[PDB]
Amino acid sequence: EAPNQALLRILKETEFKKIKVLGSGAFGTVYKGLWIPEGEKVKIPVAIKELREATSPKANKEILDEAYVMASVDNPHVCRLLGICLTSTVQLITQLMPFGCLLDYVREHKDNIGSQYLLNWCVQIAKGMNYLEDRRLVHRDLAARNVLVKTPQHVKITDFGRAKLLGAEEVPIKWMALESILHRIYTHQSDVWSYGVTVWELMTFGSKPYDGIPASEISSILEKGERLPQPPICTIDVYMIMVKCWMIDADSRPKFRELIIEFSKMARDPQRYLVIQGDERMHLPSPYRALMDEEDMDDVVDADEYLIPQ
Ligand SMILES: CN1CCN(c2ccc(Nc3ncc4nc(Nc5ccccc5)n(C5CCCCC5)c4n3)cc2)CC1
Ligand SMILES: [Cl-]
Repeated sequence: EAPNQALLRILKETEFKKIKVLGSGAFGTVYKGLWIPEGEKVKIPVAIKELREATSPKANKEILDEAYVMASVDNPHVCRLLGICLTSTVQLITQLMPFGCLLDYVREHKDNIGSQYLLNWCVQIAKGMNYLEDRRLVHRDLAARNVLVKTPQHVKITDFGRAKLLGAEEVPIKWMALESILHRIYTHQSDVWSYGVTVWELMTFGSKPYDGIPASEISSILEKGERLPQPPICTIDVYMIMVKCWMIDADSRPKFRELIIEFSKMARDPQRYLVIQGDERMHLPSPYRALMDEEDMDDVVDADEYLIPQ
């Protein structure tokens, strides 16, 4: 196979300061932070994710593996790893996304969320997924929760902890495809099914899937031929696309490139495909933004605009 020549970058702790805790879960906590490269004189807003001071080795293999994947991908619609800090315990530095995860975002802003936005995200997510397919990577955990908003217009995929190379030996039941659920079989197409759910989450503005239903339950339910309900705002076409994602035969499921194309068409005439009350009225925020508490963000540069050789 091809050699991975991605460069892994190591950063001194002195380089960045962690302002706040974005979230804490399990043994891992993520902080909003500012990173300054050594001679660069640029300030970068970053998220630092560190697994616990507890340094259990099993965990470490896990965090490092995720970083390896993140280091290895370049796309507008996929999150990438800025570098790593080895002090005390490994931490991952990646560009901060100000608006947080999409799933939270839909729930919070649902009244103000446009049809055009929903389709665009749908298109954007597909583009990111397609890139991974190009890189032969199976995310193996795509969810609305795992999509981050740089801006309302722009979103990218993340959480590559579960990611594996295709055909490699090497738990979100609801997202998971049936083949994966029954047989622990994962393929991009398995990935595609997950995308369909993600679309469903967005379409319903963050509604839970198979809500009130136990996970053990799900395999049979799927077995029956049951599937998620058409969302109220979903036109028959848009829904129909979703259903294809949930097909028993994976080869039957639509390819990611195909998905990008179909949604893209809809985005031209968003109103036709999604019906929302007051669609015209809604508008959404943009970035200065200075979310971090700094007087001096003259030099702030986004990670997207911050580049290094190779
Ligand atoms: C209503 N609240 C909800 C929480 N909130 C918020 C959360 C995240 C962000 N942005 C942001 N950016 C990059 C991230 N990279 C990882 N995670 C991450 C994963 C792998 C490597 C490095 C970072 N995260 C995690 C995703 C899980 C939840 C905590 C933030 C990230 N989060 C901005 C605001 C403030 C508003
Ligand atoms: Cl689940």
